[PDB]
Amino acid sequence: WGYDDKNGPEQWSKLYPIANGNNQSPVDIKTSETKHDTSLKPISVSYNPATAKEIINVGHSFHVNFEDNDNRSVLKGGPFSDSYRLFQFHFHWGSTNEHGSEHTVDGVKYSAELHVAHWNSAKYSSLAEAASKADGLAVIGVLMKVGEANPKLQKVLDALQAIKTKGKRAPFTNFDPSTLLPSSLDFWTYPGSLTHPPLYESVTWIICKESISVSSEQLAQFRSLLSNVEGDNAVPMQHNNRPTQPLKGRTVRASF
Ligand SMILES: NS(=O)(=O)c1ccc(N2CCN(CC[C@@H]3OCCc4ccccc43)CC2)cc1
Ligand SMILES: [Zn+2]
Repeated sequence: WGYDDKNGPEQWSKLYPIANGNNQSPVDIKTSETKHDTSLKPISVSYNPATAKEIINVGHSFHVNFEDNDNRSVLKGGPFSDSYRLFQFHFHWGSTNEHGSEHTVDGVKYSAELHVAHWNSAKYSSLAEAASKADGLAVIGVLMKVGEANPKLQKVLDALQAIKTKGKRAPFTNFDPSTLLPSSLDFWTYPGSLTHPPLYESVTWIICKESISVSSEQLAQFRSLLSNVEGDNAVPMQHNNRPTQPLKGRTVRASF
């Protein structure tokens, strides 16, 4: 599976029939069709920078993984009774600045999207068990609008030179990803899925109303990462964004 013509999001249903399910992500948030929900608490993030572990080139993208053995790094509040434990963050981006986000707002595409992924450690023992469960994952999505260089991205961008090719990894320590989140934590939420295979309908999405910035040059650094293993012909990671999927009667709630 991948993002190419031959293995891309249009082909995914062949290997993963859930691709055409009823709770697929991402979606276009229509602001006129959302519903202010009264019982949504604010989002509380409390991350410990010592839980940052490793940055990895996975060939379609790159992941920053966290230690998830205890509750040092948690997401609380919003639509949740339970505490969710941080395990990874990553980005999606497009061929050019014109597209790149997975979620769209009133049909407007942003240049990139930040995902912060968490698992339900109140109800399940591991990521392995939580990952396939209706209530198992919580991902925060932040839309990234092309403009001014984002200095909080610097430590991430500075690490990419050590994981240029597929399978390469390095230590990535002493990092609190709440520093990447926008000042306002006003959000939308809907029940949904992983935006790539295995596409489990296990995700409660938290989509920030406020965007963060990224430069054209910072997006060039993402696209300068390589999908091939060391010594093969260089294949740039041009894009890794899935097109928006039908709501199929689901309701997007707003905190605001
Ligand atoms: N773009 S996104 O934010 O929707 C997003 C997409 C994919 C992920 N991945 C990590 C979590 N997923 C859990 C399933 C995983 O792979 C299958 C085997 C297996 C075994 C044991 C434990 C876990 C797993 C895998 C992909 C996370 C977030
Ligand atoms: Zn993602």
